[PDB]
Order: sequence, then structure tokens, then C-alpha cells
Amino acid sequence: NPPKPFEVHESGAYLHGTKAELKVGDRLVPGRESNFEAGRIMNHIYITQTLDAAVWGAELAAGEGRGRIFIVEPEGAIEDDPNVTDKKLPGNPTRSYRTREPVWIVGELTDWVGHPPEQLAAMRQGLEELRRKGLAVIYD
Ligand SMILES: CO[C@H]1/C=C/O[C@@]2(C)Oc3c(C)c(O)c4c(O)c(c(/C=N/N5CCN(C)CC5)c(O)c4c3C2=O)NC(=O)/C(C)=C\C=C\[C@H](C)[C@H](O)[C@@H](C)[C@@H](O)[C@@H](C)[C@H](OC(C)=O)[C@@H]1C
Ligand SMILES: Nc1[nH]c2ccc(Cl)cc2c(=O)c1-c1ccccc1
Repeated sequence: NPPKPFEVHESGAYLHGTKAELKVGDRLVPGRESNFEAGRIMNHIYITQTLDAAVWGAELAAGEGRGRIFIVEPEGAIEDDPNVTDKKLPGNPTRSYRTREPVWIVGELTDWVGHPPEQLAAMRQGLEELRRKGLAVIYD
């Protein structure tokens, strides 16, 4: 399924893109290393209700694996991801959220296609440019 930017599914189910080999049944607590800043300990887990965002999460995750999209259930409260809320577009059209509490892995999505390679390379090259200019501010 070719991700359409800002398109929710009728489930409203929480998604999580990553390269981590997670399994159905896993409970995962906050505090892993950031995908964007070596050595940065995370206060939150990031989740999304759009397929587009979860694909970005699978493609941009650190690791040698192939991207995976997990279906997750938070144990506690979620809030708008500030990294993508009112930062260009008003509100939270990617429907990206974060939580200070653990999440359970309740399934895996298997029939999705990632972004065209020139889109993923453009995203990676833009992020390296914000790195080099010291404009890659990450809120957590
Ligand atoms: C769900 O979000 C995704 C897709 C959105 O879909 C889509 C269609 O809607 C977007 C919204 C609503 C944005 O508000 C946005 C944005 O604010 C932004 C970049 C950056 N794009 N660039 C590429 C080319 N460009 C010329 C330069 C920079 C974006 O592309 C988007 C963007 C999209 O592309 N940020 C910036 O420009 C700056 C100044 C800083 C970035 C800081 C950190 C590093 C990031 O925030 C990290 C923490 C992640 O949060 C993102 C990497 C998101 O990855 C995930 C997995 O979450 C990703 C945006
Ligand atoms: N979406 C994210 N937001 C972040 C915000 C802040 C910090 Cl310190 C880290 C992250 C981060 O690692 C991710 C992520 C990227 C790919 C796969 C899963 C999660």
C-alpha cells in the first residue's frame, strides 16, 4: 500500500516504524538511543496513526535490518509530537504522537511499500544539511 501523506486508516490503530526485530507480545519501555542523535536517551516512544509517517519511521530508523511497521497499544497517555505539530503546517496532520509510558506490540503490517528511493534520499540529504548547519533541533 503506497503511503498517501496525512492519510489515516479506518482502524485509527497506532503504528510504529522501526528496524528493531520486535515481536507480538513484546512490552517496550521508553529510554532507547535516538535514531537522530548518537548517545541521546529518549523520554518517549513515537507512534503514528498515518501509514505515511510509519513508513518514514521504518526507512529513517537506525540499523542494518529492513524497515518494519508494528501495530502498538500504549499503556498510558499520548500527546501531539512537537517535532511535526505546528512546525510548518498547523496542527498534526501526520497524526504523530508520543508517550512517556510503555507500549505493547500487538501485530505487524506486512503489505506496505516504502517511498520511491529519490524521495528517501532527498529526506536523508535534507536532514544531513540541517545537521551540518546546526539547524537539526530535536524535541524530546
Ligand atoms: C511524521 O514526520 C515525518 C514525515 C512527514 O511528512 C511530511 C509530509 O509532513 C511534514 C511536516 C508536517 C513537517 O512539520 C515537517 C518538518 O517540520 C520537517 C521536515 C524535514 N524535511 N526536510 C527534508 C528536505 N528539506 C528541504 C529539509 C528538511 C519535513 O519533511 C516535514 C514534513 C514532511 O515531509 N522539519 C524540518 O524542516 C526541520 C527544520 C527540522 C527537523 C527536525 C527533526 C530531525 C525531525 O523532526 C525528526 C525527529 C522527525 O520528526 C522527522 C524526520 C519525521 O520523521 C518521522 C519518522 O517522524 C518526518 C518529517
Ligand atoms: N520519530 C522519532 N522522533 C524522535 C524524536 C526525538 C528523538 Cl530524541 C528521537 C526520535 C526518534 O528516534 C524517532 C524515530 C525515528 C525512526 C523510527 C522510530 C523513531
